[PDB]
Parts: sequence; structure tokens; C-alpha cells
Amino acid sequence: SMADVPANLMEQIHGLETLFTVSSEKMRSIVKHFISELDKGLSKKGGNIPMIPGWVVEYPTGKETGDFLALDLGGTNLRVVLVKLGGNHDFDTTQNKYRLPDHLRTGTSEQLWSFIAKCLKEFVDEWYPDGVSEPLPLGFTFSYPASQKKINSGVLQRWTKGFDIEGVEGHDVVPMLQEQIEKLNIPINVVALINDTTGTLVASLYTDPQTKMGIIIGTGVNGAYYDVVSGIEKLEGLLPEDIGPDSPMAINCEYGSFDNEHLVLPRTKYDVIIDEESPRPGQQAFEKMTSGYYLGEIMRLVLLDLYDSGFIFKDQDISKLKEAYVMDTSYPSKIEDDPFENLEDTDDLFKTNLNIETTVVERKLIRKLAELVGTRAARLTVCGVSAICDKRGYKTAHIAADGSVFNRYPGYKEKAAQALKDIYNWDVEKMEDHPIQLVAAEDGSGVGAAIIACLTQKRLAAGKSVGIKGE
Amino acid sequence: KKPPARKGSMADVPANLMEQIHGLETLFTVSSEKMRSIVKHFISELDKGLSKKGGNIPMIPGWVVEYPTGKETGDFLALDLGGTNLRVVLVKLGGNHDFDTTQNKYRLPDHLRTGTSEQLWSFIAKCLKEFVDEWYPDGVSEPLPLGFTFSYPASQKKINSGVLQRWTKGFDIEGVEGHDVVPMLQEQIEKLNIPINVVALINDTTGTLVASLYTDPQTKMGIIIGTGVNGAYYDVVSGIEKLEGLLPEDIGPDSPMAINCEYGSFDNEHLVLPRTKYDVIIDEESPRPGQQAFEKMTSGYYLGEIMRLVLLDLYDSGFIFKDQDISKLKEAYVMDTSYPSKIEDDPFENLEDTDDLFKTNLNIETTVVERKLIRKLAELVGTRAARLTVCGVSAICDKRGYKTAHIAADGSVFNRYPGYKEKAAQALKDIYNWDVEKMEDHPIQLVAAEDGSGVGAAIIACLTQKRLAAGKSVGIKGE
Repeated sequence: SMADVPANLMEQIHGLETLFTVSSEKMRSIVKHFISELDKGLSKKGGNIPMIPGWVVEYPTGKETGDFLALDLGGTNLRVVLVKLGGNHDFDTTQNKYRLPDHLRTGTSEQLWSFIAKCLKEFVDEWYPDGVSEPLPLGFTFSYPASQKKINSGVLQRWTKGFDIEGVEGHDVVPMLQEQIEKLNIPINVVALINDTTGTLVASLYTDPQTKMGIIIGTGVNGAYYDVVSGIEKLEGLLPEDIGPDSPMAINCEYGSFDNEHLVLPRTKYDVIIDEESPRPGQQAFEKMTSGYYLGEIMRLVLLDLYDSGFIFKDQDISKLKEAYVMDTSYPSKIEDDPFENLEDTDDLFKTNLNIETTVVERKLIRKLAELVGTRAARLTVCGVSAICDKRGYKTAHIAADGSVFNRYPGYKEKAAQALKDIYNWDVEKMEDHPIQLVAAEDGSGVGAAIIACLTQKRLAAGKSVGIKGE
Repeated sequence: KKPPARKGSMADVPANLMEQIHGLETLFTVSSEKMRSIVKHFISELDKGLSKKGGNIPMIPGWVVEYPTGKETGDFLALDLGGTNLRVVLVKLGGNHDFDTTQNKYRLPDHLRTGTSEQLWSFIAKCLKEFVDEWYPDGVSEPLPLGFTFSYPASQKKINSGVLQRWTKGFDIEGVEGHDVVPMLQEQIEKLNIPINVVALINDTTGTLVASLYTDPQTKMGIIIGTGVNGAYYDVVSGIEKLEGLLPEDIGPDSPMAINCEYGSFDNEHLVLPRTKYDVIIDEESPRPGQQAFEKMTSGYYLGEIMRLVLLDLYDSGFIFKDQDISKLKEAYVMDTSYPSKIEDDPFENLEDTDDLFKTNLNIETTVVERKLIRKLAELVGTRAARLTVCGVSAICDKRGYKTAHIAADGSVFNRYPGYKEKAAQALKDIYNWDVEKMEDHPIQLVAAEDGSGVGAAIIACLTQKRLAAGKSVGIKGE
């Protein structure tokens, strides 16, 4: 299917294959370094990987019962979810979604929280019209940079995902929310603040006991798993006696910042430009190398390079290819998915959206480029999965996955399962029998937050610690 | 992970709107008995179509006169000609109910829909040539037998013939209506000297039937539930009066005979199907008023339009959207299948997905109780369509005395309409009254079909070639 491509384009394609292919041996090397950086982030010197303790210190059993709330706060919407756990790895959910009034993103602190409280009251008043016997414990998914010295706390480090509200950064958001709930007299105790990836891990472990990791593969990149307290030297001297060294500890890795130092990831000149022109050069290196958000940008820069060198798009209007982020993830996705011999989908895309008319052989090059990019991304993504499994000694695992790329990028699941197979050199026919495999996650930011609230409330009710001494 | 189904509390709906939701429930529910009564008329109409005089249901013989055993082996081509694209498919029958395939898919250039005869067949023969050139770069020792899926309205006196009656789906090519299309394709094949014999022309539902029976020995019907609806199944020759006196002796009275029902035209008389004033408006402002009555009541294409007209009725009656601009809602077919789909998919108690869709796409603000009506309406409409669909399945099964069956289903409604499989299983359980717990255990059940227009055509070409080589008949005497 490349037999009609001219040799001079063929050469440039072999060069791209050089640049973008990640060998099994390279994945294995990256994994060794990644493991070393996971260890560093949990130690006192720390590292580029935050390895943030999630203060969930036990596994869900499937035996939990009761009614628990969750609040999932997004950039544009929130969700309020009531979860009833049936006590046999099962649950029932009742949920509403509320669009944020656009003035709030850039508003003042109190009016964000009072609107969230307005949503909570309306929800509770409908589902519990005669009130509750006991306050409903709530788990709050607050997926912005934030440190937690105990589960029921989250001090905002800085706003992401659109928000820009004064005097929140550097403060604990949990009392800010809890006080607005109080002013409205809603029978709710906010008992846990979580990252979505920690939620993904726990919700999926509740329904699927084989879960060893929660992972997001979307425009965001993150993973969460259970470590053990004795392996977290940075908590030594800080823990009360009832969180002892054999205790499990859920970790939110925040590993989008793996290898900011640029010692191991196979960055091309195209990645270097992407980093250089990003809001934060030198940051989030592993995220920039794996997130779906950049896959069309990687393509755009490569094509612009090939064009500027004289290989493709002769005499075309290149003005839209010059706009950064003009090509989102839907380009490599629609291109890999084009079912047409003459790549008629890829043709529409470039004609209609970028005003570029292509020949068949240039569409062939474009398609091969989209495949290299997608495949590279998957292969680097599973280096995080391999590193957690090899660090903890998991020879087998369900890796509960969520995110728009895992979920909707065509062929992504196959690319990932092959990449694991290549790392572990398994002799195994079918991806459903892979010893470590990605499986669709349960709802991390709703179900998962509610389950963590159940686990947390039990500890709070007993007087069991959920954080460092004195907090 | 699809979220749990929503609760569906109706407790905040005011009494007067709740009256209207209860009224919609009365209007759109098909009871089990009504399904039974409809099935008994459907059967007599299936019998009627098979007669010389015939009837509203064409009941077209497909000239597949055996069941695939699943042990067939070999390499067979299919040409699947669509309204928009075509595929050239190679199938290697692996002879344990299994196979491998590869295809090349091509978009029809826009000028063909409205171009000449020679231009359409010359374009096809070119795609054929590209395909064969890649897969057989050294040529072949004997012609590759090909099955041609040509799903336009056509009659066939033999499997390797297809006389176009009328172009559909926008096609406007003169000098084809009333001619046999197989030699027109074959001659363009020859003009380019490709080693291919077109040995069978099929309708895609016949293909669904045969492809799925090859892979799944329990298949007893092929059904399409999409924008168009159709079903195919095997009758027996003695049951087909319009063939009496036209068959050779080697196509005996006990011989199986696949039938392409084309039953979208059941009840053009408008006697049995439960049409509301909304179905009547749909029929009257359609391109063929009084035609395709069963297709109009079961096809995915009309589900949003039914919703549109109901909501416009309720608006005009003063019940909903009370101080809204309803402008976009007045446009016929502004709401496609994706409307009731997304609405039935909405996981939120406050139906925020529905809210978004009406605000964004129709410029209409809704209250939560208007959304609860809208959601109830979408459920009722998806559910009615599924229940009437199953009446066609039940009629074929009962007609042939199938107490058990896998019903090989394809089409965008079966495959992507939310909860459609549960609705159709429930419907069949209500008709037959089975004492069964799991839908996976239903004596008669829908399962996902194999690819009818590619694999099914290649399997038919296989079955056919074998007959032609032995001198066994595959159409009426002398044809």
C-alpha cells in the first residue's frame, strides 16, 4: 500500500519512522527510570513526580453499604451524585448535572461556593424531602493542583482548566465549601477531597477486585495506585500511631511531570517546539509526550516541516497549518480511522478545514504519520502502567482506564495492549488474556468519591486518623 | 461503563402536564394482544405476497435454495454497491463457520448519481480492477466468482440476474430501469479484462440471512433495523405459489428458498398498525403518501419527527414551551434519530443532556418537568418502534413454525439505539409469554448479524458457483 509513493517521500517517511518509533527495549529502559522517579517522589528529597498521598488507607471490600454523596467540580459543570452501595460490589446512582454560570470562572471565591451549595440543597431537598437521620457524608472531586495533609482538606496551589478566582490559591477549599453548606442548612458533611484518578482507582476496585491502578488517558494524563506506608519515607515522623507501616496508602502520582529533566523520553524537535511554545516550558514533559491534546500539533509541525522543505503541499495555502493547535486530537483520530482506499476522510479534513488539497500519496504519508503519533503515544502511556506494576510487583492487573483517548481514539486499546505485550514479551494470543490489561473504569469523580467518603466516614466515626498528626 | 438508568421520578410534574404524559402513554403503548393481532395479519400478508396475484409485501425469491453448512472453503469476491460508497470485499472461507476478509472501500464520485449507465459500470469495474491488481498481481487460473449486493428495487428470474425496476436513494441514471444490471457490470468487467464472473446478485438482507447462518447455525432470519427496514428468511418451494409451473425438477417442492420480504410496505391499507394523528401527518407529507406503512412505523428515520410533531401539538395546545420561540421546531426532520437517542441516553435526573440539546440545537429553553415529558415521549416512541419491529420477526417465526431462533439483526437502530435490544427482547417475551429469566435465554432472540452485503454476498457466490458447475438450476426453467 506504499508501492506508488515516490522514493523521495518514502525516504522522509523512513526518517519519521526513525524519529517516532519506540522499541520494546526503549520502553523497558524508560520504565526503569520511571520506577526510580516514583521511588524519588515518595522519598524525602522528593522529585519531579509529586506522588501525593491520597489518605485512603484501605481497599474497598465490596461489602460497604449506605448512602453517600459526591460532588464532581469541573471547569464548566458540576455533578452531584447520590450513591447507594448495595454491599455486593454493586451500587445505584442518582445524579444531576448543573452548568456553571459563566461569570463564576473569573468571579470571587464566595460566589463559586455559594452556587455549589445552591446545587447541593436543591438535590438533597428533592431526594430526602423529610431530611436525613444523620448528615450525608460527601466526597468532593477537586481535580486542580492541591496538597492535602489529611483526607478532608485541599489547599489549592493554583487554578487550571479555565478558572481564575481571587484568594483561593493557598487556602483550604473544604471549609470554604462546608461553610456555604452550613449557611444553607443542608444535612451534608464534606468528609473527603479527592483527585479524579484516586476516585477512578477506588470506584473500579469496588466493582472489580482485580483493579491495581486507575489511569486517565485523555487531554489529562495521571495514574493512581496503592502503595504502602513503610515505602513512603516522606511521611516518616509525620504519621499518628494508628496509620502504621503496613498500612495501604492510595497515591495520586501526578506523573504528567515525569522526566521534566529530559533524561529519557524520546523528544523530537517537534516535541521541543511544542514545549518551547507552551504556557509552561520545561513542565509536564510526560504529559506533553502522551496526552491526546498534542497529537494533532505533533502532526501539524511535522507537515509544516515537510512543506517548508519542499516535499509536500506544493503551491497550497499553508496559512491555516501555521496556526498552533488548529489540529486537535480529532485529526489523527479521523485519519487513523479513514476506511477509504483513497483516504477520502483525510482528504475532507485537509480540504474543508485546512484549505489544503492533497494527492493520494501525500494522504498516505499523512496517514502513516497519524499512526506513528498515535502508536508512540500509547507506547509511552503504558510505560507509566508498567512502572507502577513493576514497582509494586504486580505480575497481573486490571488497569482501570478512563479519558477521551482511551475511550474514543480508534484502535487505541489495541495499541496499548500490544505495547504491554512488547514490554513483557508475553506469549499470549488474545489481548483479553493479557496478564496486565486496561479495562473500562467505573466513574472515578462521582461513584469513586462517594465510596471514598464511605471509607473515610467510617474512620472519622471511629476516631481513626486520616492524615498527619495534629491536622 | 454506561451509567445506571435514571430513577424517573414524576413527583414534581404538575397534574395538568402529568395528564398529558399519561395520555401519551395510552396513545403510544402497543399491548401484547395488539402485537398478536398484528402478527396474525402480517402472516396472511406474507402468505399473500408469495402468491401469483401477490400483494403489498413483495416477498421476492432470492434464488438461494440451500442452507450454508459452515464447512464451505475458498476465496470469493463481493461487490457491495451503496448509495454513497462501494466496497470490494474478498472473503476466505475458513470452513469451520469462519472466515477472513479484506476490502477496499471507495466513495462514489458525485456525478455518478446523475450520470450515464456506462459511467456507473465503468467506475465499478475500475475499483474491481484496482482490488484484483493488489490481491492478484499475477492473475488467476480461473475466474473469481463474485456476489453483487445491489439493493435497489429489482426482480430476478435467476440468481445471476437483476432487472432494475426503479432507482432509489438519489440515483437518476436513465437507460437502466427495466434492464438486467448483471450483464451491464459483467461487460465493463470484460472491457477491462478482469478475471471475475458475477455469479449472483443479492439484496443485502438476503446476505445478512446467509452470512449469519454460515457463522451461526441457529440463525433463522436476517433483519435490518436502520433508516430502512427489511427481513429475509427461508421459506420452502411448495410454499411459493408464484413459482408454480416455472421451476425445473431439481428445484423440488421441499427445497429451501430464501425470500427477500421487502416488508416495509406491510399494511399500506392502514388497517392494523396503530397510527396516531402524528403518523398520519408523517405519511401525508412524505414523498410517497400511503406507501411504506410498516417502514414508517418502525424505521429509526421517523422517531425524532414523531417527537417533533407531538411537541409542536403540545406547544400549539398551550402545555409546553409557554413563552418560547419555537421556530426551529417547525422544520420537518430537524430532529433526527440522534434526538430520541440522546434523550434516552441522558443519565441525569434533571435531564441536563436533554436540556443542552434543546437549548443548543433548537434554541429552546426547557423546564425540568418539560424535559421529563420529553424523556417519557422518547422512551414511548423507541419502545413502540421496537415492539412493531418484533411483529415482523414473530410473523416469520410463526409462519415457519420456528419455536426457537436466532434472528440475525443489523442496521443503525439495532446497533446504536439505546436499550433497543432490551426493548425488542421484552417485546418478544410479551408476545410469546415465556417463563424465562434472562434475555440471553429467550427461545427467539436477536443477535448481531454478520456482514450481509460483503461476506453474505461472497458466501452466496460460493453456494451458487457450486450449483453452476454441477448444472444445478438457480432460477426458473430456461432462464
